[PDB]
Amino acid sequence: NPAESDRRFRIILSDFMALVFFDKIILRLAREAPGVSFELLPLDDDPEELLRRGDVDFLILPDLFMSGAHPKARLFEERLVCVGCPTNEQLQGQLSLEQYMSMGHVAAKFGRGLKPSVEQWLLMQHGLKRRIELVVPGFNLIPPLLSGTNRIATIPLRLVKHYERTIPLRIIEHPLPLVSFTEAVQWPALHNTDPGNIWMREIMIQEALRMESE
Amino acid sequence: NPAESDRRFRIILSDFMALVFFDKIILRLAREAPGVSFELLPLDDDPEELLRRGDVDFLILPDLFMSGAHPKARLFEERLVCVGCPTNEQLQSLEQYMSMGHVAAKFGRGMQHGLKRRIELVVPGFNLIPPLLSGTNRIATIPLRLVKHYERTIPLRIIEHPLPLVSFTEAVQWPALHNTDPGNIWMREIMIQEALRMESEM
Amino acid sequence: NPAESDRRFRIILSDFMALVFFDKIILRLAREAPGVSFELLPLDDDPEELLRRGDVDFLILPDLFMSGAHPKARLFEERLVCVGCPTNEQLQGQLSLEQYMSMGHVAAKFGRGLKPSVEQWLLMQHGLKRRIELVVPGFNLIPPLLSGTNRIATIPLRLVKHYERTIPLRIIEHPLVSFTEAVQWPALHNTDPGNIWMREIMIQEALRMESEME
Amino acid sequence: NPAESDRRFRIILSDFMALVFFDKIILRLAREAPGVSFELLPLDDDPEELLRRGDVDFLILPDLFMSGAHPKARLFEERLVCVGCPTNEQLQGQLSLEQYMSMGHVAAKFGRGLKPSVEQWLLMQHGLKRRIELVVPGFNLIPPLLSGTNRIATIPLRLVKHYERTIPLRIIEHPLPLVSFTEAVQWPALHNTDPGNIWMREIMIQEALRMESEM
Amino acid sequence: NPAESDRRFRIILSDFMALVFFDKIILRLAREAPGVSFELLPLDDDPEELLRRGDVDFLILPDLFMSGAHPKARLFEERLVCVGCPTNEQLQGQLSLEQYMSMGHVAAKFGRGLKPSVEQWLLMQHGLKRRIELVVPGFNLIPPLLSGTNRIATIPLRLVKHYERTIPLRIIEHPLPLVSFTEAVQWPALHNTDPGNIWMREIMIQEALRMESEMES
Amino acid sequence: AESDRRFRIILSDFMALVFFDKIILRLAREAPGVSFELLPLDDDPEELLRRGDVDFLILPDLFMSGAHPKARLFEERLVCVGCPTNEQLQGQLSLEQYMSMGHVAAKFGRLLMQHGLKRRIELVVPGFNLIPPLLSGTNRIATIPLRLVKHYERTIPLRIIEHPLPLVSFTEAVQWPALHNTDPGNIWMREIMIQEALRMESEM
Amino acid sequence: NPAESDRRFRIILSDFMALVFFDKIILRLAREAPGVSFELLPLDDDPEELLRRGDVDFLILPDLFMSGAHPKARLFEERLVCVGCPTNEQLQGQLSLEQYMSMGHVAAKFGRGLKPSVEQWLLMQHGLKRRIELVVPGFNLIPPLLSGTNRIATIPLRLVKHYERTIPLRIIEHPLPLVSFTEAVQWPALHNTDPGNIWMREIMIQEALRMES
Amino acid sequence: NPAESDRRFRIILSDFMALVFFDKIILRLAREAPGVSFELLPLDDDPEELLRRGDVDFLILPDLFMSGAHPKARLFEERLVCVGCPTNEQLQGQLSLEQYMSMGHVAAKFGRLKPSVEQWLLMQHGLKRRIELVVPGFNLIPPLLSGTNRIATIPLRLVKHYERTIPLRIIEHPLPLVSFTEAVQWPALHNTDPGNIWMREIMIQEALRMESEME
Repeated sequence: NPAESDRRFRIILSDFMALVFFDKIILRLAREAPGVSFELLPLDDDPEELLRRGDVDFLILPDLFMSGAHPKARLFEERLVCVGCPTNEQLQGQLSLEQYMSMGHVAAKFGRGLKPSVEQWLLMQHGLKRRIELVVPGFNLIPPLLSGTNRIATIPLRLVKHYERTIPLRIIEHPLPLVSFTEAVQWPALHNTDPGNIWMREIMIQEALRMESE
Repeated sequence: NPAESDRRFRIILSDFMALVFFDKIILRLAREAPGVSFELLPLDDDPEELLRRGDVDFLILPDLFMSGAHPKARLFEERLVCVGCPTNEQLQSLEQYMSMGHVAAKFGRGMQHGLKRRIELVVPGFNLIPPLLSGTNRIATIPLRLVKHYERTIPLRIIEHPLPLVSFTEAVQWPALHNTDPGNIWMREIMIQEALRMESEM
Repeated sequence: NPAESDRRFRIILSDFMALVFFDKIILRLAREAPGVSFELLPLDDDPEELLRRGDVDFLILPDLFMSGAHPKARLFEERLVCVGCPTNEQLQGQLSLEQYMSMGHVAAKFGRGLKPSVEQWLLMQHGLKRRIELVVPGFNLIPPLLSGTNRIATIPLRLVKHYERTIPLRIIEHPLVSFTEAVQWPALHNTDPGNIWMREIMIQEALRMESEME
Repeated sequence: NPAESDRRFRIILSDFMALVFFDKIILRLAREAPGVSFELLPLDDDPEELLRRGDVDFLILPDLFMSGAHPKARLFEERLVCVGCPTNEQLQGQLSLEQYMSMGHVAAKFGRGLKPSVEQWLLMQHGLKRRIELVVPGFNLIPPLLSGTNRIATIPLRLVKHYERTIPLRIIEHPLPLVSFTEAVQWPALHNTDPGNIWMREIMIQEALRMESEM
Repeated sequence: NPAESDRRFRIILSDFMALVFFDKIILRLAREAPGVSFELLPLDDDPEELLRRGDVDFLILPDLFMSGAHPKARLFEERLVCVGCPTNEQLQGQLSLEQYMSMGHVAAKFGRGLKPSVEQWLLMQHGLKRRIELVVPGFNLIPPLLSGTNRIATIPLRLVKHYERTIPLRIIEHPLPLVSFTEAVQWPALHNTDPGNIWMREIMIQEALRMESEMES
Repeated sequence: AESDRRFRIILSDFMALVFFDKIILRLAREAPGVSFELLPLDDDPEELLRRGDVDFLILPDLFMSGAHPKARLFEERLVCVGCPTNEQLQGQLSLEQYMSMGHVAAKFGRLLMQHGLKRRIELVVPGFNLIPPLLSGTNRIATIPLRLVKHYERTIPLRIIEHPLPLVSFTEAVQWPALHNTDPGNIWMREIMIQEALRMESEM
Repeated sequence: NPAESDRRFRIILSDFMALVFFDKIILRLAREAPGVSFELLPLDDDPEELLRRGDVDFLILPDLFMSGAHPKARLFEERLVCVGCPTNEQLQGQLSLEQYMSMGHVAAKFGRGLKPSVEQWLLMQHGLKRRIELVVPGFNLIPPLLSGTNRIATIPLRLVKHYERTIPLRIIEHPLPLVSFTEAVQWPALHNTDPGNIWMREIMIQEALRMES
Repeated sequence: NPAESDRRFRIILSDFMALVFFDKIILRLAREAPGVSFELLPLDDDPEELLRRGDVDFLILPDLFMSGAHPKARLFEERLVCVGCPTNEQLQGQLSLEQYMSMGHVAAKFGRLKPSVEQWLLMQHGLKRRIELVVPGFNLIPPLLSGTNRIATIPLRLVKHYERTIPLRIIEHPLPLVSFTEAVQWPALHNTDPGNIWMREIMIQEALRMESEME
């Protein structure tokens, strides 16, 4: 049976991916197969161990982190942007890093063991002293809380397109380049032979391709 | 001088709350005191111990989970409602026994005695439920305020239910070892002002 | 020969299955293999781990509660029915859902399920107005403690038959909930001839049983 | 007043005392105090430590299992007897001590239990020997599982009566002294005076008196 | 040449064995081997993990506690006995099963143990209800703290003869059979070929032969 | 007074043999229903006290918590010993000669780069009570509390050495859980202990 | 009086502050208050948790790392200069832009640390790159080890001047903004008033101005 | 393939060992293998376990503090000496046990209980400490002993590194001289990693150039 089993699958992803990726995927299988269930989950600190053993069936995440001890398929690429509130005023006209420094910034959890202290010593040792005034858990909350303030942030670009209708966002000429990145999904080794996980992976890669047509 | 302070506070709350509540505190204070920063964490560890040791500042859950020797307060009341998408056929009976698709949230990390049903999806927090439900024709239950928030963005439609509504109590708690700290007091006053300015407006 | 041995098996199972099912195996074996020993353990903890390490021989449980980490086999199917005391003078009628809920409830608590707080929120506003007035450890105390009172409970049907000649109970049609009992074993023991010997006998008696109840 | 309240109590007891004692109290109170709830919790290896943490109201055990740090109150005395299946045809006659300790035993276990080696080390210190062929959790399952086999057990006398219409048993004569223990209830020592707690105590010590009066 | 070594051995053993057995072995290896050094270790609850992990050189226990996961060798047999203070007047004669069960008992805890809830339920279901008045850590304190009180205890017989001069004790006649156990020494399996592990374990096996002849006579 | 409570005390092998055997006899004639359980020390006594898992712990003052009530029992002196058969200790120890000698040591509660010394340790036992019977018959030396030397004066004879360095003494205390301060059972027992401590310093 | 006490204070400070700053205090208090003793403790990822447990008297740190929930003081200022070895040529005053951003850096780690992967995400959050080749525990080692090499580092300016006599180094005018921060000392809040606390605070404020001029 | 790698090695060592040794290692490798990176972790916790879990590659500390069950190799030998500031007065001639036992001492602390320290001291040691300053490591001892009447104990080689800046006065204690052996340990499941074998060979080399030239 290709896609009509009662097999629950366990996925580990970020809120950005769920709201830009799996939403389509759930709609495909919604009409096509009402037999499969899922259980989205959040990112721990040792996701691999969960993969060393089994439990979860996938880990969608930026690749720079994924290790080489397990399968790894490629999905799509995304870039980052420095956004800010339209109502802000000092942001009309490209500005120096000086302003970037002074202006306050928002940021995301990116994990669990934040230990906010260490990051500064680093960036400051490279020549940047940013003042983080608001830390939140994830990306999806950056757009709603920023609007109405004199603060700026760095988020993936696909996000600002999602909120164009509801939250007017202002793409900003950053004083420095905007390295981008690729997204991947990895299946626990010792299970590349399962019947169906392959079908799932296919579903995913497929949508990714579809999604790259823009 | 509270307007010119640089305290950073650590608050544990839920997405729902952040969007429909602390957002308001964030904005005001943004103009009435720019020097103050925040850090919003999610519910993981049994909160008790964090409190017992002073590892956080505040804590915004419904009154149930909250308990102990630690000081508490009160905010607002919340209605629980059951919804679907505007594109379902059957939603226009207990025979249906809500035997359709149910999407749930999952608080915390890690029985048909009365009855059991079908659970299509399982999402960490309440916020995603509305989007991901999309037009799947599955059903779920969320706070009425979250329903009210997506009115001009995500048109859903509230269902009835044979079973009466439930309502619960949002409130803020803090470490008992912190009850007498100028910082802490200044903050909980401001949360209580916005909670009260809310109920009075409707 | 495993039939003339001294082995000691360790089984995790509920008080229901010990009384209704595992009695027979003990008898047969007492005369057929008088050298074997047992320890019956209470269902009081995530078993997955004890299986993983293989410190137990079998786990007998409802099928829906089992993981896919380790092999399993079907035993028989069992039905949940709702009961009341035949003295309960409000049972002569129809059960408007309303009344049902308004009525008093006795419940089985297998394990150590957190603190009421969550438990209360675990009602997750599913509609749960069930007023739980008595919570007991297994299933087997429910008949003798609900007898003589105006309370109702949901228990498996063969347990009602077991007490037919000492505790009369009245089956009620709540405004079918069925499941499959099963036996699971650690993966490392799948070809241990002792497991094969034992798991075969179990499967036989199950068949006898479901032979009659049909 | 307590009898007209919505109070919920949490008691720790064995399956023997739930069946043979707390049943008449659940029944009486279902009528006389229809708002009072109950949660019965199982017994473990260190039961008094839950007392200390503070979540439970009472704890019902034999007497010899209690330290004296917490308050208590007696209930009734209870005798253990040695029973076998009447079909088994060796229990008739007299059991030389050697014959008794050479027979298969069914034994009850409250808590996680212990390794077989350690059981053997303990029985050795007193001249005994390990012939335990079946270990079950609690006292109530034993009479069902002794039936139709050649094994023997030691259970409370009051539980023999319970089963006497469905499961008749042979009371045996072993040249060992009689074992008896007194049952009792205890409650947390650093608890502030509550009149609901004093009410529930009174109901237990009254049911205890009926049981003693009629044996 | 292993007598001229500068090595440290780690041994896991009870205080009873450290006194009746290992005092002799340390004495000689003070003349015949003046470079060796020992660390005596208390007994935990899973002494076996320490073997696998290779952190200790030997483990000495009664064998009914030992596994198949590591090589082992036998040392000697040892008898259990029942004792009491000579002052106690009730002890004159042969104790009845009633009177044995109706006196105060002293007991040692070998591992960490548990509330005797376990032990008591186990023993009541065999027809003994004993009353344990004092629980100590290890056999060696029993004879000092038994002395003076009108209590009894079950200790190994070589401990009785050790304190035979310092602390007088009376041997009672239990109304039930009593038995003997076998002491053994066990070692890691990554070391069945280590030279020092072989040298030391012949010393232990020689000393244990002495002991079944100093006791035979 | 007389009752039937079980107390749980954490103490050393030395304090049991020297100090606690008094209490036991006294109570056997004045409270024959009291019973004890003596346990050894592992670690984090603080938690076992905060949680109320034990009744008392008996040990030197330095280790005591700062968050639970205590009381002073007595003082004890550390002294250095060797065997009488050793024939290098028939004279006063030269600091060199001592420092290059074989040492029995005691390891409590289950190291450090000492700057200024070099000690050779050839025997590590758990506790103090095995040091006398094991050193007896060899040419090693150890540091043990003085009441233990006195305890074995009649069965394990030992030579006290005029150590080259100064002598230290310590005071033995008793602590009990903050939430047990009003327990009438805890109060009756801690009084009997402080009574027997005082009868020692006077009989001396 | 506290200057005749036998008191013992516990200070959490970085190795840099222990040499520039607290050396002077040690000498004066060795003479003016010969009864006093100190125990110095290393820095960490979350030092404040130690104030909260409460067996430490003081914590010295840049203010920007401070939460603001404990009483604080002020001390002096410092400027982070970029450095390099006089034995390298590229640094022919040929200051450039990205080139510097593409050279070996010796970084300092106060704490357990972050996995290399994580570091990148953060630096990428801004327009930067990770080219770390050496991670050392303190700061006081970055110089002695940079010597004889061809990499660049960022260190405190008083540190450069501590070594101008022995470890030559050439400041680099990077195109990046300047960076300065304020050093501070704080003490446990939720503490009972003690004159020894007050007295120690004074000595630190005095020595902070003597070196500021 | 040859020394044109990209590898990151993780080494645990004291501050003293990173100043007197790995500097050289770094220099050499910079010129001979630009592609390798380092991370000097500091000494704390239980070194092992890291090894068992295979999280570091090396562990440099004196051989006396090293376990077995992991491969080791000898680097070189070092002697501990007693030092003071030349400004001090009493620090001349010679000191009897009394004088040494009655001065201010600076001390190095590698790792992380405050009262449990003193009791381990007074045991079998007559340890009248009078510890007046405690720093985390060694390399800070010379800068903070400059200008005090106190005495310390540091490795001789460190004294020589600090000659052109901070002078000292080696003094004869009435106590025995002390020497120890520095050494390097690698995890056991890496005993045959080509990467690890390369690196431990370079180390042993500089450790003989040091012994030979600097004797």
